[PDB]
Amino acid sequence: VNSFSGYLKLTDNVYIKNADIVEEAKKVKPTVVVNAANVYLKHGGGVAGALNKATNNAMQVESDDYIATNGPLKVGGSCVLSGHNLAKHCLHVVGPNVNKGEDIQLLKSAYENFNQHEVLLAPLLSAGIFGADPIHSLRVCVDTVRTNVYLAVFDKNLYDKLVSSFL
Ligand SMILES: OC[C@@H]1C[C@@H]2CCC[C@@H]2N1c1ncnc2[nH]ccc12
Repeated sequence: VNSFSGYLKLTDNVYIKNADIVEEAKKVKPTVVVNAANVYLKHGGGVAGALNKATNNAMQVESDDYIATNGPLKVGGSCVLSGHNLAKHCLHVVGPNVNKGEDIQLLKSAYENFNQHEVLLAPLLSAGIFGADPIHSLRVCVDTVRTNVYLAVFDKNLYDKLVSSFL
């Protein structure tokens, strides 16, 4: 039993809700919140910019130190950093950016990072400003993640479409 509320169950291990991941994180304070990061951990907009804003830029400060030490992430890769006032931890995951010419096959690799955590609050990777199809992304999530994932879908129209076409 966990403190997530109002989610639809999609499969044995995937749950979805029409919600802003930032608001879900503030309310639930989960163990792991996923960020839809880029390789530079430059949290400008979308999921990342909104999460970072909610941390009063502490996420960006921590991220800049991480990059100065370790260099950029790989597309498809991740790192675990603090969750600040939103969660215990933040799993920064880089999906491929199709508007950069990056291979959509790396989306499966991106979701594989979720399997290192028993329970996560997450967005749909590569959706939004990353340019990918959110229905394809939801299917990759369902077919890749085996741990318990609670998906927050920001756009109501998209949520309705994902749920109705899922079977
Ligand atoms: O797939 C990520 C979706 C696509 C949307 C268009 C751009 C970013 C948006 N995303 C969000 N998803 C969940 N919570 C969110 N809070 C703020 C943004 C946001």
